Amino acid sequence: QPIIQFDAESWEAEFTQEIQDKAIEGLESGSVLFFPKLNFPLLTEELKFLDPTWVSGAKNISYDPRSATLKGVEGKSEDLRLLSGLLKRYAEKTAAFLHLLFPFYGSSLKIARTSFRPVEISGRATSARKDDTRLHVDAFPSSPTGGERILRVFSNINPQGKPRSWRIGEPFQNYLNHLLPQLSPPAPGKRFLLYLFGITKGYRSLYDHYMLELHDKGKLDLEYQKNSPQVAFDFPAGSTWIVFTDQVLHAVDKGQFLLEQTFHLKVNALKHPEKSPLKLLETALNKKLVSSESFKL
Ligand SMILES: [Cl-]
Ligand SMILES: [Co+2]
Repeated sequence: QPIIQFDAESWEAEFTQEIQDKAIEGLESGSVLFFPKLNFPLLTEELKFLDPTWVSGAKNISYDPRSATLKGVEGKSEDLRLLSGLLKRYAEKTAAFLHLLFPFYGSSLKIARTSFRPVEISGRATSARKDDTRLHVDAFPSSPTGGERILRVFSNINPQGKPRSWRIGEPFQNYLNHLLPQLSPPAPGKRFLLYLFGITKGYRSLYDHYMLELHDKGKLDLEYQKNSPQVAFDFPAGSTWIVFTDQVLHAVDKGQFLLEQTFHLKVNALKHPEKSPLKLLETALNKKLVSSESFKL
């Protein structure tokens, strides 16, 4: 069940336990949780930001709710204030929503960066590794996770009713298996140099190395990209969806105007830690893949 549909239409309403169970079981099983009627409205003063020209240097404007810092956009103070207010509101509403929906995670949900993506996808072209029209799990070379989960909330806020077209691939375990023969260890000492040189924020654990390998090699495997099991789904304007994007194989084909909020979650906070990419990889390679892993007995 690659996509599980939910009826909630409000960012603040509570959920029954039955729905909460459906959500956490589906999320940890690698399904997309889809809320077709959960729209994120914009203020009239914010409608002018539905314009790709606000991006100045990147493809995404980003906000850190922890430090209240806005990046990727230039402009006058009042416009940066309004744009910060938009992404701050998305951070607050998605954070509240996740705490209503996933009480099992308690305070282990750690907010990370917000993004606003106003560039139309179909006009994109880049290196194969960054080509997000290729199925992948998320792994960022500059930002290792140390095994923590990448949990994202997405909202399509296109004002012309245009959907956001995704493809959703096969289960992580199948992906990992398919690509395993292609995986290779890192060159001795290399990850330490990337850390020493500031190329990576923190140290790239073995887990992060292998997720990058999956990410990259998977994107370069053209036969896999063409022939592997995958479903195409259009997320309508005014909808929201929630995904462990380090686990759900995904790709975007077209669309414009997306709000996205990233959260991090430690593996030990999961209901079924054994379903995590970390544990699956540690089982497949029979080794500990993150060095400061808490030790248990
Ligand atoms: Cl529901
Ligand atoms: Co992605």
